[PDB]
Amino acid sequence: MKEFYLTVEQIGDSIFERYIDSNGRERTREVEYKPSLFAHCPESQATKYFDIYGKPCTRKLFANMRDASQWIKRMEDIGLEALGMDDFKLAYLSDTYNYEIKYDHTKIRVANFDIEVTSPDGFPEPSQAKHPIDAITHYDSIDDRFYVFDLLNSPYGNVEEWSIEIAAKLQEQGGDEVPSEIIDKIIYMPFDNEKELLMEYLNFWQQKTPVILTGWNVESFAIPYVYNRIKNIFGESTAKRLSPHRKTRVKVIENMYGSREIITLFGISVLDYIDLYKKFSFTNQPSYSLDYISEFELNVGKLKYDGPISKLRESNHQRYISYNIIAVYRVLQIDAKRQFINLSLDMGYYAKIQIQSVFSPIKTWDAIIFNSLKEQNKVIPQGRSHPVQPYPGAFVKEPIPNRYKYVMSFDLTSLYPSIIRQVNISPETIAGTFKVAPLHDYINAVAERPSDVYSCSPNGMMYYKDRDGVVPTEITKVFNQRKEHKGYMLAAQRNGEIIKEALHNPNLSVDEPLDVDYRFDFSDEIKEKIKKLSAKSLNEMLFRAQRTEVAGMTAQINRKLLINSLAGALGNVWFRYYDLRNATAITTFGQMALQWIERKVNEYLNEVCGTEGEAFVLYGDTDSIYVSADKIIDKVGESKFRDTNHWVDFLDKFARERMEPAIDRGFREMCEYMNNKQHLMFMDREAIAGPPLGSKGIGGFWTGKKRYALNVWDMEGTRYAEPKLKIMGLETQKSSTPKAVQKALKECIRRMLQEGEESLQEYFKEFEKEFRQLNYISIASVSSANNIAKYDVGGFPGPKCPFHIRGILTYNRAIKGNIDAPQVVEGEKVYVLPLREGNPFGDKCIAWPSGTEITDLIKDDVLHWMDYTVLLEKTFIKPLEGFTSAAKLDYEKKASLFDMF
DNA sequence: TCGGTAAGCAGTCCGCG
DNA sequence: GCGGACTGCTTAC
Ligand SMILES: [Ca+2]
Ligand SMILES: [Ca+2]
Ligand SMILES: [Ca+2]
Ligand SMILES: [Ca+2]
Repeated sequence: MKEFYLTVEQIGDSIFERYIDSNGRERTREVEYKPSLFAHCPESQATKYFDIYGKPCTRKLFANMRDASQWIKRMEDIGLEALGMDDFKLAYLSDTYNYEIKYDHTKIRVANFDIEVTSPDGFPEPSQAKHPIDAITHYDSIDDRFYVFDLLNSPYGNVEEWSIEIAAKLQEQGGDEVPSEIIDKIIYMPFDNEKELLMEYLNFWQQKTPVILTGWNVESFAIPYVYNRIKNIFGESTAKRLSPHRKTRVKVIENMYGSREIITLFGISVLDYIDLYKKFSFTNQPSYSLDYISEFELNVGKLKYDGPISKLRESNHQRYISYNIIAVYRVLQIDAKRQFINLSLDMGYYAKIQIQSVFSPIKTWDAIIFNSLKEQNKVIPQGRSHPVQPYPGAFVKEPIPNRYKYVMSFDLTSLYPSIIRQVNISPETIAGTFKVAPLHDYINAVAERPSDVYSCSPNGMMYYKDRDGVVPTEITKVFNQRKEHKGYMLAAQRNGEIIKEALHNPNLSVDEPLDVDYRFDFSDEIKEKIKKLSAKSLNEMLFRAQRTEVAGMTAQINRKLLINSLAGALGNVWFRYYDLRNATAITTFGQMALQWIERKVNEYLNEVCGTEGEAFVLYGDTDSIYVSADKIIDKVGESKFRDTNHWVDFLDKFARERMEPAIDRGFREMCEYMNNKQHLMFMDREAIAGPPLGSKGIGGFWTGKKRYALNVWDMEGTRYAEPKLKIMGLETQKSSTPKAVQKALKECIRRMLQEGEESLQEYFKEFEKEFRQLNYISIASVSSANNIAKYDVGGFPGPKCPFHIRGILTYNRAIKGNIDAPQVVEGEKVYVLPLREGNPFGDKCIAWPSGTEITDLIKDDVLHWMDYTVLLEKTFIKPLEGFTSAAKLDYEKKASLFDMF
């Protein structure tokens, strides 16, 4: 095979590399890499190296990396630019792997582990590491085995061995329901003492050294606890054996309010799954416990134990260890579904970076742009210091709050990257400036044509049209990857909807699901075959369709993120190619494009409808427009559509055959006006929305900017079997909103949009009546808890103390002097509940860590003093009042002249 | 929470005769 | 009461 890297480090004057050699085997080598940097030189000189602007450079080959680093200092000490890749291991991979890397994942050791540590005096701090490690479970992806390290003798209790037989039995037999499909993959190793447990673990680790290391909170807990514990018992040299090069750095992570501590293991790439999740999932959750995320992702039951976790190993060692194993499996199931390790490997080997650098868009694009320039013998600039300046963003239209009944939305494809491509925006493509007119003069096509030579943005910047810049060239490659996986996703979704329709009439037989590729639209034959399946086979197909869709969503949405980060990074002072001229050229172009096409759509529709100056575009945000289509439905007449699906088909065909052409002509003209390099403003129909035909539903409504709901029948070509609510910005979309209230508000919206006023009023009444019976956790608010210290005055709230922090302070006083009860952690999330005064907590609210029950000695007093009335008015009624004044409806039935006789 | 802007709403404080 | 200035948070793009 072609060789590929696994991990790379700089250590002193050596690069340390682990790699897969051409025979498929893992190897390590130390290289005395001799780096190269570049200095500008006079035109009259014999060279083949040029900086990105075409000025010649001379290569300076150094005896070692430290020399190169000292040269860089000396060049600043003089006041001259030191060009070229100053991260010497990126330089090493570009030289060592001068081709597109094909990797074989089956040869990369992905390890995912978790540990257990028993602790009578509260949360066991990884830097203290003063309590025994009594369980480790370590899954190895090359062996496909779960290795279980179990301490039977501790100062906190001696125990019997874990039983693999009791572990397999149902929880109803008294077992632990460890899933059948991993039972035969468990290699169980019990130990007499913690010393030997750790020595075997490190001996194991050295035979199977992880390349990728993941888990849940491995970076903030498991890894530092193991390192420090081994350090405390055996000394530092022994702990360092967690690194294959025997070097580790105790690095400090800063933020705006504090400094946590993590351990860097050289020659290993830590991708802690909690962070992979936060970056790539595109969710915001009320809690990031494993229990909680597992339930959300896999619908598996939470792992139940009685007593506190500090007594678990003592009360029920059997379950202790079983739950440790399942925890490890649960991350593997989440990854099987979401596929974030795959994505990370893909992204890492494409950029040619340390795999763990996928969390850094700046680092990823620095390496992509560098290798692209290097292959043309071009030399990247030095990074410079910049003060952080604010700059302008997108345009968002102010909507008239209202119900809106028939809506078609349109949206530009991958806007910021298409603008970059269309305009040719890149550091070295900058041709000059022209004298700007006010933006509206460009929107309304009255301003002077900015150039007849260069390609322009309405911020004043001009750009070369002869050749593509490195930024458009590289952004296009990744755009086309994104576009490919987006097709697999939409096809999987469309096929999803075909399986749902068929579930309405499932055949009575026994059979199995077809072996098909859900990434492609089902053929006529598969559609006939599906019509003859059992409900059980159809449901398995659906699950599979829905797993395929998720897989594509992961791979498409995060390529979208990566290319959109490039546009963003042009406005980050730590990016090598930072330039507000370019950042603002992108955003200002986007503002113009939205309002330009809004004007053209309105002109078009006023011409098709015979009117003058009537607004059809009701809203827009950044790159999208929503268009009222009432006047369009009305011109054929509500009464001539056979059913809902007939007017949707009508609007669809109108959107595709009348409006899309008109939009393209409108954008074609704007490209010509700005004299751009390539027309790439492709605005397709996104959503077609309305109430069910012959219903009293209102279809949709806007309350303000970034706050609306629509009843959608079709979305980017996916025709729903049942209409789908597209709710943006409203409280049903916020993680802060109690789960029970999110659900109730949604149903109220469903009834507004599909069924109308009377139904809304039916539901509201019942919710109000019954809501005192809801679980307290389903009706708590949630919030991030920052700077708890800033507002802590002797245990009482200081000035401007936010509500949720008052709740945390109340909590702290209530659990005073309990080493055992849960503390709220700075930076993490809490549940919040109002208290009726005058209660025994002495304040109007209480908060506790999200994802948990509140400790038992206060749960009764909280449940008893909970202020359900305040709670219903803040979270449910107030938002609902918002929606209904917007939609022109009443949530309570108002008196009329029709009673009482 | 280590790794772009625009803009909503909850809440504090405090004016508004 | 509710608006404005402000902080905190969380969403849409
Ligand atoms: Ca655990
Ligand atoms: Ca878009
Ligand atoms: Ca059937
Ligand atoms: Ca959009």
